[PDB]
Amino acid sequence: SKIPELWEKLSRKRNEFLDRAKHYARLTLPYLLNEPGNNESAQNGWQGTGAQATNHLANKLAQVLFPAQRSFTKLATVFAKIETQAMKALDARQFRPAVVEAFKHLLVAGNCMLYKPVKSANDPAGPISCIPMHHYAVQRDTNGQLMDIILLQEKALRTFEPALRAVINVKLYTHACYEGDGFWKVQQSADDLPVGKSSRVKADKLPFMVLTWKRSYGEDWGRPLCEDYSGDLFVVQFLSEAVARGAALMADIKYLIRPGAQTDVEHFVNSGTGEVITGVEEDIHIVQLGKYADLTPIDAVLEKYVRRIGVVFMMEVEQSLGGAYSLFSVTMQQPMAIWGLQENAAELDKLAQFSNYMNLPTTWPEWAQDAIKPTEYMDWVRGQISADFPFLMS
Amino acid sequence: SKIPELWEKLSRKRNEFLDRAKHYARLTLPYLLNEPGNNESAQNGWQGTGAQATNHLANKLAQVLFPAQRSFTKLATVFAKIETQAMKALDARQFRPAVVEAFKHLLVAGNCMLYKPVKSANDPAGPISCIPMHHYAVQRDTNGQLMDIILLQEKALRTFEPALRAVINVKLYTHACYEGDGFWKVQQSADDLPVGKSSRVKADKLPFMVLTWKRSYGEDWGRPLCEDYSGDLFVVQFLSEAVARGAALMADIKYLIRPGAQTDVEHFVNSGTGEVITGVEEDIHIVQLGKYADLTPIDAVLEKYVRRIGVVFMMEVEQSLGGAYSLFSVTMQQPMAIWGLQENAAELDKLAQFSNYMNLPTTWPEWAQDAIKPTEYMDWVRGQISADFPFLMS
Repeated sequence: SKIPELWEKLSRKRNEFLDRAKHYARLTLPYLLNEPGNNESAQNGWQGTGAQATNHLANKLAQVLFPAQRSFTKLATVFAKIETQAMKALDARQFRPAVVEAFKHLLVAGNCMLYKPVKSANDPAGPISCIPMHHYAVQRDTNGQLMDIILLQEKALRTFEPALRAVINVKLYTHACYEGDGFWKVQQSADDLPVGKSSRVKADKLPFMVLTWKRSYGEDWGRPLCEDYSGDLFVVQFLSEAVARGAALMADIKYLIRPGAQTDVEHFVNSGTGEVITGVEEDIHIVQLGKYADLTPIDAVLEKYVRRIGVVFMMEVEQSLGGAYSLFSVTMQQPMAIWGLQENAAELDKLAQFSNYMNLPTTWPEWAQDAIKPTEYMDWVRGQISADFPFLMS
Repeated sequence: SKIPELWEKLSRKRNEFLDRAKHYARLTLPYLLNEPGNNESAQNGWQGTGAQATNHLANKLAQVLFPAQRSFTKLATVFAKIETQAMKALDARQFRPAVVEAFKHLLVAGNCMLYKPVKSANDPAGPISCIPMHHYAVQRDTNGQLMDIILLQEKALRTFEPALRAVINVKLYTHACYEGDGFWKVQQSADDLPVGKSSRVKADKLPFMVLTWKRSYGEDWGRPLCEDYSGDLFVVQFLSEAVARGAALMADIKYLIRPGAQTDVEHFVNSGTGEVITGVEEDIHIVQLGKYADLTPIDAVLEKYVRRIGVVFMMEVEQSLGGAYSLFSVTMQQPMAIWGLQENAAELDKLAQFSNYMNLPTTWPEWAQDAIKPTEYMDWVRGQISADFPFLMS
């Protein structure tokens, strides 16, 4: 009963980033930020480079960072199992569309949540939901620890497994804040009545996780990548509009006849394929609106700018972006792995190099091949390579 | 208790480099120096070459200098063991993004520190923090040894495992100063009340380390790479804005009509696709604003300047940079290796050349292959190669 005003005060500062995200989405991807009942169209606009570029970038990161085909001493078989059941459990949760939607949100808006619901009778799979920016709220301290999370869900009445439907389109809030020592108090509220029982949970077992693309110090919410090149995108839009408008204006036809033409237009017009008109050469001049134009050097600037944007968006990650790969290998891969393990219940090149280098004493002369100390030779070789080989005899 | 005024004095000393760093970040990467409550955007402005170039350089140095895949006679195996352990300690500490952020500061701001937090249950990983230049304070002697270190941190009330909450958003200071023999006093204070106990530590046990890009003689703060080419960046920005403004001016059309035209615009406009207008060809020009311009040779100078900046940024480290690798040889891997080992608690080419050289006496005739003493031959070839081979018999 004390939840909604916290959501309001969080939205009070969420509003600025929401407005910025809406403005940036209008330029590149209009249909991502569409509030319920808004329906702010989805037309791409004058320039199409931004939409295709961001789609390609998000998809490329989704494929490389999360390969679909592959997963991302006596206990080796046990580890192989654990990984296999973990991957099978994730594949049953249908997370890849959620991953690509999240990547799109980070590129366009900058923040979104991945929420994993508990298994339910109506939806046994319980797929991961990509909650967009406007439908949650996060309160973060100066250091960067996530103090408060509030998630808003709008669900139908006949959507809950237990007899809660008996006790009662309904919107509910899930509020989680940790009191300290890695312990989060979580609570559920339905409109005004606090439903369920508040739970004390380890941070690992948190039923949702937060992605931020690009966070500055002392900022509660992140920033998108398109924010960094809005200016270039606007320049591309302006130049594309100019060139298209010039082409259309020149495409029009208007005709012209000189006054005192000494010829009659009706006879010139109201017939076809030949006939005798007895007129003047200079009459009927075929003018067009934009005969002269200057759209020649415009294309050079337009192609320069679009080429620069494509170079930015990789139309090569470790050498181009790199930091995104490492950052998401920590902030995103690790929570996914933890979820995978909890739902259920570099060096070989050294071996290859050692094999290549140790094959040498084979063609040596017999008097030279002999009088060699095996164990210490191999131990020195593996020490120089610095490889953990429990293989050879002592 | 007597901490804050020293921090104020050191901040007064730092203000000059802080202002220079903010001005430099305005050119390329605005968001690096973002104090809480500033939020000075992240626009590239007129030109975006500098931001992309510095991102690429910082990322590539982070990748090469700290390879992600790999680590950066009888007892040798044991050594290997501990090495892996150290890397494991670094893998559970999530240091790579901190390294990337530190390189970004070094390229733009030029100084920062890496701080290792004490293990706590609120954040059990305890990631290394990349504290920027403006939060901390450093005072050094004329020789260059670190005299005084001040750290400012801000956390919520429920972020301390011990009874610090019982004794009472809070900001705290950490002071570090030695009296000699590598004996450092470290103290913690909260606003006015000194908390904890003044701890005496060795130099190695210090939980933070300082980064400098180039430090000059008698200087308390380093200088960034962007300092040397801020002028070139400004020139590129000027030429880019000139080109963009010229293109925008040329894009606009203005239209014209000659006085005494003998034709009327009202009938010339309010229709389309054909018509006869009874006008004059000499009328109606489509003039545009920047018809003539001289922007063609500007592109040449812009390309030369951007190519020079790219070559300097070398978008070959041993060949081009060289000094950075040598400096970080002592600056980073030594302290990071010490950290990794303490958390827990060249020559083979000579062998290949030797094997190649001793292969020769296998095709010599019987009267020639013999009559050579093997042990002295082995010792002599080893000595001429000047290697330590524990293989051959005495």
